[PDB]
Order: sequence, then structure tokens, then C-alpha cells
Amino acid sequence: MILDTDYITENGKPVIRVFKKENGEFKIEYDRTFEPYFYALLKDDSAIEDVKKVTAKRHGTVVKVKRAEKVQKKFLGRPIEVWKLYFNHPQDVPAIRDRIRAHPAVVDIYEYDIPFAKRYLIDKGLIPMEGDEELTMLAFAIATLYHEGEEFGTGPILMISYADGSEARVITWKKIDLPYVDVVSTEKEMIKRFLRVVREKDPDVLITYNGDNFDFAYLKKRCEELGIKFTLGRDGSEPKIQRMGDRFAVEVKGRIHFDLYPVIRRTINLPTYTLEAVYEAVFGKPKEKVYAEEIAQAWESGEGLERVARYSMEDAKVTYELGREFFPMEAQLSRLIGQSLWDVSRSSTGNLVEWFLLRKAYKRNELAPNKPDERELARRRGGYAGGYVKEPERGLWDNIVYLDFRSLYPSIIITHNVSPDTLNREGCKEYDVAPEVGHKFCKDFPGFIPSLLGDLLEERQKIKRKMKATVDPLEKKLLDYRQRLIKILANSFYGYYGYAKARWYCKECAESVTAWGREYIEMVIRELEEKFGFKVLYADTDGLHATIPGADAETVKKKAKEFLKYINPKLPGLLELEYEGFYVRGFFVTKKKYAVIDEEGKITTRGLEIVRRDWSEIAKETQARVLEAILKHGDVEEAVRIVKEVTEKLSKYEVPPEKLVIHEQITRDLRDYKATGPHVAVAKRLAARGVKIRPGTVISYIVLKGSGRIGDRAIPADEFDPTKHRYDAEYYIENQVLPAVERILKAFGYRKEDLRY
DNA sequence: GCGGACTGCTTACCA
DNA sequence: ACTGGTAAGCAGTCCGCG
DNA sequence: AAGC
Ligand SMILES: [Ca+2]
Ligand SMILES: [Ca+2]
Repeated sequence: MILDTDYITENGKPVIRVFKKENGEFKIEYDRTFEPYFYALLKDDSAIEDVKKVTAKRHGTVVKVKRAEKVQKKFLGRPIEVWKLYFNHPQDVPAIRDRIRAHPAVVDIYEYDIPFAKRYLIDKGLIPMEGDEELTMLAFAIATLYHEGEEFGTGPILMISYADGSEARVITWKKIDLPYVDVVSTEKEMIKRFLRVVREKDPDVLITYNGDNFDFAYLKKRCEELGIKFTLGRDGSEPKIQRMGDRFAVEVKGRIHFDLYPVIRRTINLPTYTLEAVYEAVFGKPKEKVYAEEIAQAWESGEGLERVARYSMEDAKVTYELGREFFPMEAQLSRLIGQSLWDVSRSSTGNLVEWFLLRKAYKRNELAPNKPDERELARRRGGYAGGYVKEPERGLWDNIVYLDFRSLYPSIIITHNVSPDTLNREGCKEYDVAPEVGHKFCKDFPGFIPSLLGDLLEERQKIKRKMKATVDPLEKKLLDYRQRLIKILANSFYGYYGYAKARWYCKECAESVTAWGREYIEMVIRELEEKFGFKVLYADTDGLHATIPGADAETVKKKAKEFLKYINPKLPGLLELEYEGFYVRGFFVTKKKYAVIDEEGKITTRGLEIVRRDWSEIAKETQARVLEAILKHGDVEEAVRIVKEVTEKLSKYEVPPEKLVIHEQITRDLRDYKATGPHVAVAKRLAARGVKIRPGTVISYIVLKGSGRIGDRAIPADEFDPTKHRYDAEYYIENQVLPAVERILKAFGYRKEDLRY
């Protein structure tokens, strides 16, 4: 099982290190033979002698082309001849590449920004996280004395919690008498004690919650101020910080630093992402929250020190529990993309697709397009036409069928062979032509992406067969992750085609997919309404809600399945329409906003305030209780009694403040905001007080009684106090509750004023 | 000038 | 930070008005 | 080779 790769320099020459776990033991394999390289397209081959003589400087050392061999490759289908240029050190490439491109004889250069360690994984054909190797994991958390205003690192680390399968303990330097607490001389020895526990436990995986930004940064600054060599690595190295956009990332050599925060942020949609919120969402069990202001007063007084210690251990225990939960699916993602778990767990879809495609490109001798420069990036600014959204037939309807396509965009990319290397190919025998955009795609030979997509559909069939024919419940779950992750990778290719920063960016490809999508959904709707007996109530990109008005449940279902048996044969390749479910009643409010109830009484909510975090619980809860009244029962009169009851409760200040919190994200650097609404106003006040507001930060706030701009009375939910502050009853009635319930009751001819009081 | 309509900046949903 | 399509809140600006 |  390969964990990761990296390189070191021995007498100015690079040596690859492969970190693996074989037969229960950890091993480092060294490779001295691998050479860095990039490609150069020349005007004529005679010029190679001039290009070989091109030089540069790196740390006051003369850098030259080590040697050059002429190679035959494919570039977007067509065969191309380029010169592979080898160099002594990977650092030679960034030093010299600009000058080799500048040279008049050189048309272009390619594959010059591929990190050396990852180049090795791809070219040697190595896949990390192969086999079934039982990896040992240690979770850890820290507790700190904070004070409002101080620089990050001033406050000493009070406690270091850690957890595995066997135990969950706390290291501290205060007199706290508990079984799991370990008291020691000073902060210095506490940190040294933790370093000894990891040396003695020798974990393959370190698990933190937001350790990329908080935990490891704090330990680096405290180790500097105390003069400790923080050697957590298996080669004896210290943890290395790395930049990754708006955020940083901590690497620990030989171990896998598994930070759950980026994982959770990409995997679960929650109103907030506190360790307490994520625990409740994943496992269902509650978790107590001890604040810094409470924690500090408990450290100085020493009265509440025992309570803070329980919080410290619970963070470690829960973090390990979450670690164990997410690691296996992430280790499958590592296998599928063919990069380290460390990289894959911190990567967005763009980089995952790009890494997958780079690997496949090497296998198929495909030269990789360059990442766009500032000027090319500017040319990709323009958008293109998307999905078709039918204006719904608003109101309450009975006996509804939901019909949708299966993997519509992947179906299209495969069926119509949509690829940059098939776009406007010269002298193709056969073509598929995009309906409105009018792009010709060659059918003579399979396209790169289409072919990979074919591979993934068949690979998924194989996995689904293996799952039925396997007794072991563990291997069943592992194969279930693999096929679920394949399905996601497949549904990512459309978006990547339209992603300006993509190497294999193709607007014409993206445009053609959406255009075909619109042709098919609109054709299905037209057929369903003209030929068959159906009224199409609503239709989004790849799915429609239909009924036959003068008909009953058994009829609507029978006629629907008949329509599938009709249409599917008429749809080309793997374009299939499917019966997804029947609904007794459906309530269509606007585009993207509706609710349906099935035969079993389960209500499915789409797009309404109920699902959105930037609405208060009181509004969402009240909208849900008004939907239930109308969808499940028949009583519009019951809904009117609920809205009137909630408005009365708000007026008498009886609704608890937990139900008034509004959650809005900060999406950019605070300076980049042109408009300044409540969450931004609240965020700027926290920033002025010296709180770290990164993009991704969720602002939780409450509106206090007063007039004028909402932002002026917006306060962090944390700092609300019933004794001093009074929440804005009129705001929560007129701006939160009544608007949410009026979406629904608007259709039944209720005025907003009539629902009040 | 008033007070309500309109619009650009946001966000978080949908697919 | 994989795409476009969309409703809607907030806070400024615009615009009817008799 | 790191942080920035
Ligand atoms: Ca549905
Ligand atoms: Ca078919």
C-alpha cells in the first residue's frame, strides 16, 4: 500500500521517496533513476542544437538541458512530434522553461508545471492505497487560553487530547484529578510528552478537525517560543505548512495528516460546521460546547478545570470517530484519482478530474494541454446556455409521476462522442451535430473523455456484480464507495469542460451537451402533452413532473410506464428516461421551489425556505408545519391557526433565541465586498476586534429590536443575552415567518396581513 | 419630498 | 474554487404623484 | 526548502 511520494536532493540530484505500508511494516523505497522533463514543439528539428545550448541560473548555478530525445505523441487526436527535454533537478524546469518558450525556434512547451513526486506516480503507473492494509490512526485536539485581541500564539496550549481505538487521554500542566487526565511539570514537557506518545504509538494517520489552520499552526508557534524540535515525521522531519488558495495545509512526512474539515465541507450541507453540529448530523448523539471565555475563567479560578478536560477528551474521541467514518471512502477516492489521500481529501472536483485525466493521458500517449495564462483565461470569461426550466403550473395537484433521464450529460458525451479531439475534425466520414450551437462531432474514432466515460460505466457494472457475489460486509462497503465515487467522477466531466482553468476546457463541448439536454427534455415534454394524455406540471434540466387531469393513481402509473416503453427505443445510445416515483399530491410554488407527498406520507421539499440555512428555524419550522397541513391533511384552516400561533408567540417574546439564528457564509476577502448586508456588517465588526474571517466562514447572527438597516442591529448569535438584548419580534414576524408561509398561502388567496396577529 | 417600485449585489439552493 | 438557472433579502436608487 |  503506497501512502505518498516526495523527493529529496543528494549532492544536487533528486531522489524519489515512496512511502508504503507492506505486510504490517512501514517502509521508504528510494529511486535515484527518475529524471524531470517537459516537452517542446519546434518550428524545425535542425534548431534543437540552439535550444540545447539555452541556459539559466538557479541559486547561482548554471542550468542547461541535460539531454533531448524526439518523441511521437497525440495532441487532441492528431499525431504530433515534440522534443522531451530532460534536466538534472526538477527545480531546473521553473528556472529555464520561460527562456526555452521565449526562444524563436520553439512554438510551445507542455507539461512543465507537473510536481515531480506526482510525475513519478503517473509515469511509473503507481496507484496509492492499493490492497487491504490495516492502518493505525491517532486523532488529536488542543485547548488554548484565548483573550480577545492577542496575536495567534500568545496564549499557551492548556491541554493536548488524543484518541485511538484503545484509549482517549488528555496531557495538561494543571492539577486536574481524573482517570484520563495526565498532569505534568510545564507546557514544554506537555508538548514533549505528546511527541513521545506519537513516537511510541507510531500512527500511519494523524486526524485533526481544522488542524490545517488552527491546531498545527499553534504547535509550530509554541515550539518556536519554547525552542522544541517538533519532529512528528517518520523520517524525523517537522510538519511543513503549504499554501492552498485562501487556506493553508499541514504535511507530516511518512504519516497522513487527515483534516476532516475540508472533507466534511465537500460532503455534507449543514447550517454550521462546528465539531458539535457535525457529530449530531453524522452519528445523531448530542455534544456539549465549552467556550474560550468560560475555558479561561475555569483555568485561572481552577474550579471548572475538570469540566474543560471532559470537553478536550470528547473532541479527540469524536474526531477519531469521524476519522474512522470518512477515511475509508477517501482512501477509495485516492485509488480512483491515483493521487495521495492527503492531496485528494483537500482537492475540489476540478483538480480531481484533472489528475485523473493526466494519468489516463500518459497511458494513451496523449500530450496534455497547458493551464491557460491570464490572456487565455480572459478569453474564456463568457458563459453559455444551460438547462431548460419550464415555468410550473402553480398550485395543488393530484396523482403526479416524476420521470427523469439517467446520467443525461454523461449519456450525451458518450452517445454523441462530445470531445475536443472530435470537434470539427477534418474529413470525418460520419458526424453528430449539436441542435442550436451547430458543433460537428466526429463518430469515426472514439474521443478521449467519451472513451474514459465508457470505461467508467463498464467498470461500475463489474463492481455492482462483485457486490452481489461477496459475503464480507466490509469489502461490500468498500466496493459501494468505489462505484458511488465512479458515478460522481462521471457526472463531473460536463462541468470540467466548462471550467475556464481546465486543461481540457472546451466551451463548444459544454455548449453542445446542454443544447442536446434541452433538445431531449423539450422533445419528451412535447411528446408527453401532444401524443399522450399528460399535462407537464414542472420540468427542470433532466426531469419532469406530469399528471393526466381526469385520471386516477393506477391509470397515471400505467400510462407513464407505457410512455417509457414507447420513448426509450426512439432515444439514441444510452439516453434512457426512467420512472423515479409517484406522488399523491404536489405543490408547485415557483421555479426550483415545490413539495410532493408519496403514498407512504413522506413529504419531499425542494428549494423552499425549509432547506435554506439563511432563514431562521422559526420561519422554516412554521413553513414545514404549514406545508404538512396542506400536503398531508387537507386543512388550509389548520395552516392559518399555525401562522397566527407562531406570530403571537414572537409578539410576547416567548420563542427561544436558538430558533432566531440566521446563517450566511462569507465567500470572499472582506475588502472585496461592494454591498454590506447583515452577515458582512457582523463579519467586519468581528474582524475589527481581531477575529480570523476566512472565505468559507459561516456568520450566525440575530436581529435586535430597533428601526433602520438590519445590519445595524445584527449581533453574533454567541453574544445575544436576554437580560440586556431584546430580539426584533416585528422583524421575525414580517421579514422571516409571514413571507415564508405567504409563498404557500398566496395560492389560496390569503393576504400577508390576514395571516398575522 | 414621499413612499413604493425597481435593481444590483449576494446567497444558497436545483439539476 | 465543476457548470448554468433561479428566487429572494437587503440596501441603495428611481420614479410616479396631481 | 520553507512561509508570504
Ligand atoms: Ca422528486
Ligand atoms: Ca435508449
